[PDB]
Amino acid sequence: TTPDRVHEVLGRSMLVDGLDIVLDLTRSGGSYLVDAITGRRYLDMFTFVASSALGMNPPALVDDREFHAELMQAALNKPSNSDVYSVAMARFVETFARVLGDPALPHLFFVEGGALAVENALKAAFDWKSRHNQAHGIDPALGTQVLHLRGAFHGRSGYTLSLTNTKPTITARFPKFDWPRIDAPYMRPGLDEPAMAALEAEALRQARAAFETRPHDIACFVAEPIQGEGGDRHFRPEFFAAMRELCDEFDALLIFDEVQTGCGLTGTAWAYQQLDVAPDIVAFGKKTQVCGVMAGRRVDEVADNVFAVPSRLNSTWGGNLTDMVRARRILEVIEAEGLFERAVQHGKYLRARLDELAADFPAVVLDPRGRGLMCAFSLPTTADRDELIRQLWQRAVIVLPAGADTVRFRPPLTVSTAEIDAAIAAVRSALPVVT
Amino acid sequence: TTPDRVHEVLGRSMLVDGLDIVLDLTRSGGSYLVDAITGRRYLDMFTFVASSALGMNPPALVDDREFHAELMQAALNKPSNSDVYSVAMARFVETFARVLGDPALPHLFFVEGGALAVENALKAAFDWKSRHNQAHGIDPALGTQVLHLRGAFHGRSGYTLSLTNTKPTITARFPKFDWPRIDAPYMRPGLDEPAMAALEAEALRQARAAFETRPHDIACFVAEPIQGEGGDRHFRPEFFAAMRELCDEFDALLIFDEVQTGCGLTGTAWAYQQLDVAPDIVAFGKKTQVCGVMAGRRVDEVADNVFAVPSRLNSTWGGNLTDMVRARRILEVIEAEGLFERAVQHGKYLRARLDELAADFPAVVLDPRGRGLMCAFSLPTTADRDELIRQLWQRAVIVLPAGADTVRFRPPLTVSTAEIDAAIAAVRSALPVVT
Ligand SMILES: *Cc1c(COP(=O)(O)O)cnc(C)c1O
Ligand SMILES: *Cc1c(COP(=O)(O)O)cnc(C)c1O
Ligand SMILES: O=C(O)CCC(=O)C(=O)O
Ligand SMILES: O=C(O)CCC(=O)C(=O)O
Repeated sequence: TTPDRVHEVLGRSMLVDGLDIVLDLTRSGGSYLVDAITGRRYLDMFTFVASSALGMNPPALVDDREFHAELMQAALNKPSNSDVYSVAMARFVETFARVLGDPALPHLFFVEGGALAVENALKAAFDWKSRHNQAHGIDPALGTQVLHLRGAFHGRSGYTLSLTNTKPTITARFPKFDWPRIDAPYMRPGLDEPAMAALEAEALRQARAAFETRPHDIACFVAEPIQGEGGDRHFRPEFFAAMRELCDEFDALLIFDEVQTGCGLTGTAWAYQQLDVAPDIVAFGKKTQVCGVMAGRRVDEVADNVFAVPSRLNSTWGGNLTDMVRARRILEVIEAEGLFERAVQHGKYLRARLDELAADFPAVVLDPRGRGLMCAFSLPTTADRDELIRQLWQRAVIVLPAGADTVRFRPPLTVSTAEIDAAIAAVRSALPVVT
Repeated sequence: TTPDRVHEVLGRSMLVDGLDIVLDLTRSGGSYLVDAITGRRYLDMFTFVASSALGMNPPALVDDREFHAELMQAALNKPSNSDVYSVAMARFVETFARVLGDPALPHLFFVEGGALAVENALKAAFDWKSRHNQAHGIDPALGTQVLHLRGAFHGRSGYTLSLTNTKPTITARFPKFDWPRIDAPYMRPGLDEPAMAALEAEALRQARAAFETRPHDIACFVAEPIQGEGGDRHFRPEFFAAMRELCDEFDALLIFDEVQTGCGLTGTAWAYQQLDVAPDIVAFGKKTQVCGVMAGRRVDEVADNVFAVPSRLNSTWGGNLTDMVRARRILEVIEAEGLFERAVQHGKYLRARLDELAADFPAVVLDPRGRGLMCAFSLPTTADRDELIRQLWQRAVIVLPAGADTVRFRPPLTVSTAEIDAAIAAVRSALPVVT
């Protein structure tokens, strides 16, 4: 089976709705994808839905003969790391703790899949709330609901389908728990301090009302620090600092879903580090390759929590050993080359260019915004947005849509300023055509 | 970090409750695990919780220089196969269809994780039932419940936690849907044809009552063809053939969870092929490395089902490309070496030895049973079971417990009769010590 026959072969068994290219695994590299059919190079601001930190075939991985051997050893088999430990696994865990760890959150748990990472964070919270309730003379049957935001995306699994609320296509006709959902008070253009404060106060009012009308039954509040799939919606730190206090007042855990924001994209290991709010639990995935949770803060107040008691959390493999070995090497590159700081600097550059676009096309390029390399802007209508994406595709630049009218940039941490310039030049070329 | 320090390093971040050994990834091979600390060899009847078809480092994979290159190419990166297709992916899909495919079930969907495979089978059914209901003038809000068995294990995720019911530790304090659950009429020793028929009739009665008291609201019946984690409980084909008819009478899909039974263990590609019952959907995982669903039969009667409509099912990666490339090569070995048939023959051998043990130790070795290499026996009490497992561990044989009193054998498809003899010799040695 040959590149030109890939779509045909797959189409016999599956819905074939992805990109028109066929990925060349060997010739792709850095910020460029290679189409195996034409040899055409594509500028990648998409990074496999933001899951690639360094882009394709990074030199530090490709030229490292010792790493090749370690990776091969892992890749040939697939141990259940739940039950059977290895040196490869222990090296990953210690480097994860060194590069991404938070001293307040020492409990680590790994699994395959971002939705399942979020689910295990939820399970930790449900168990914590039931046991905390029990220890304080409250019915242990209480502690089963999850406070969350409108416009949230947390995955497509049994619990996260009750949380995710963006496109109806994701959730329609699937059974759900009736869990309390509040307005998301995100920053929008032309709202000053007082206007924002009033927006947040209303969300906060709705949050308090949920806690007071479902006493002892809300186990946690879950949020994305920046809502990705719902449209790159950013929140003031003040909002989360208030939610942190409300969570403590009502003995509920605060969980951040960093599956999209995490591993350096915003300029720090985690987006929450820049908001100055301490979570009790963090779910991670995508760029980390292996998915999972970090937990601590109030979790440790319940001595028999899911991190302390055998067999409360589990999966067959406990994460993919091949992903752990790759992730270990990627984390070492990040640490050695100062890639968080490179993300801060190139992030400021990308954002400056989007501000320039906004000035040049004030009616069309709306609400330029970003933290580190996680940047976006919006168009007047969804028709304009969809057309801009098509026009960029014709010009060999891959970007992702979000929400009704957003275009998002998800470059690798290793993106150069020339690559950012090429992307911006493509947008400038395409814009007169869309208008 | 050195083998002797692995447990120490991990224990700083996680609950360290697995095996005492440290896996040597290089020196392990075939039916033997090597402890990197001592160099001691362990006879493996555990196969990473039945997820390894060929055992460690199979020669056909290890000596194949071309495969090394293909595997390396896949392992270096982690594409989102949801969006971006490759030759590596298409080769896996076409070989999966050739070796494991069923002409009635042409729709394939892949994901990381066995619980998520089962969940997507459930989502397919919920959508199917709602749309089928709608097409026939029934409220589309109906079609949200799942008929299932007592003693079932389907995973630890949001939907499967409402289905799984073995150890309370798995499910306690996690919110659940109230879905109908019926008695499991499994074969037990000293029940003849008429006695079994009466047991099944009672389960069937309970099934019918569920359908009649929740009209149009049961989307599917899910079962393991042989219950694994609940205790290697086997069912007559007559039971499932009756359930197949009842499912059709009430317009509900029949789903088999073959995550544990699948990929040759019972002597055929799938256990259902030996029961002569046609499912509408099959969930797979473990030995297949990549997890997922095969669907067809009645699913196709609803033209806008989840396999025909974009974005109803999804995950970020759509399965691990490294797992697809490994699985492709493993499937080729199975096909080339006739490993399904080898499983039938060595399965008969293993079962014959368990019958012999039963004869020699009639009060102690209870209910020897099996299909292909999926074999087991039970002990009088759980204390006896736990002790036998410990005694086997001291003798360097790894087996797994199940339920209250079962010991299960999960050898690789490539196990030899001498290896089976060694395992049985260890059990014979340990038994006088347990009594
Ligand atoms: C992608 C995503 C998930 C789901 O991850 P998958 O690997 O596709 O299951 C969860 N939360 C957020 C914020 C996401 O970006
Ligand atoms: C293992 C198992 C699952 C769950 O698989 P994971 O990869 O651990 O999520 C589902 N069903 C059955 C029958 C199982 O054996
Ligand atoms: O739709 C999905 O399942 C993945 C979506 C996602 O993570 C994103 O596009 O930001
Ligand atoms: O407990 C788990 O999560 C995995 C169990 C399983 O699949 C088994 O032991 O048969």
